[PDB]
Amino acid sequence: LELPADPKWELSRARLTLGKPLGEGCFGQVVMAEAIGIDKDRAAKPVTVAVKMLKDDATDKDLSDLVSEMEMMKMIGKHKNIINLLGACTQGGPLYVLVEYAAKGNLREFLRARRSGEEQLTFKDLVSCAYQVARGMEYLASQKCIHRDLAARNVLVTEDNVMKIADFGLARDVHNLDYYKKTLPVKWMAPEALFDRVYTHQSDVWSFGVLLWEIFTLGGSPYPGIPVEELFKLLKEGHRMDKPANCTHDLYMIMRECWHAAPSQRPTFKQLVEDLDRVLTVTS
Ligand SMILES: *CCC(=O)N1C[C@@H](n2nc(C#Cc3c(F)cc4c(ncn4C4CC4)c3F)c(C(N)=O)c2NC)C[C@@H]1COC
Repeated sequence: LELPADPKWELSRARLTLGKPLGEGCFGQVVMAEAIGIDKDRAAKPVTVAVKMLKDDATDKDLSDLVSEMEMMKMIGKHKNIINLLGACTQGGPLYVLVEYAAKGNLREFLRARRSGEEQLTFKDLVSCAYQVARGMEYLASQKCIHRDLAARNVLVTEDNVMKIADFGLARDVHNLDYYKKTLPVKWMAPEALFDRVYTHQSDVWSFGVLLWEIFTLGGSPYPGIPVEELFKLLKEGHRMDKPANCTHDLYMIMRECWHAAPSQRPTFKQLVEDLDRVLTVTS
């Protein structure tokens, strides 16, 4: 693979050992791996990382897309609540892009597994998740970045229970079809993004509202049972999801504010961080 080497990011292949594919879906693209020297404090320690790689039969677009996503992560910079770029192997072999490893999977599965048992999460723990996703989104918005698909599936949880937004630098095709027919992204989409293909940081705020509903339903499916045809009618008429059973009134007003039809009437991510911060303080 003929590519330029960015020395400050280049990792030696001797330091990387590839492991098992992560997740059953899209297998082979993302694998678990160990990288020695990633932690500046412990040079000898192998650090578990996630490695994105191309398929054996990949197109030149697939390669350019992966390089562009890596390059956009370099521009955006690092934040605790986003999946960060750790390095890359671009010379003398196949392209490997290293990102932070999230042991506890995506937020939806993390919540569904912790609906019952000892690992069951408290109200404060669920508010902490919302605050961390809002913090990471505030940073991405400040760096001129629009996620376009903010949902629990695209938020990964570390072994230390840190929330990290994933695939933010990823370029997504606006529409698979008017009705995608894959037979779900439309439930998280704002009305302007869904009907007019308009994406702003305020459309991500609508998606954050749907994500907040996921958090307090512990990984619940938004608008359950409602077909896509009926969903378009319901949103145009002003109908919104009901308050999750284990959710406070003040938090449901934050959700209800994210779902204003007028984008500017929704709060900014700076304001959502501030609203979720006050919810964490009041509990004492
Ligand atoms: C196709 C794999 C997939 O959808 N999975 C597997 C599981 N999972 N994926 C991730 C990840 C990641 C990752 C990536 F590989 C590359 C990437 C990311 N941001 C940007 N970059 C591009 C290269 C520059 C990114 F988040 C993880 C992690 N990281 O722990 C896991 N853990 C499990 C689940 C997910 C969904 O499966 C249905």
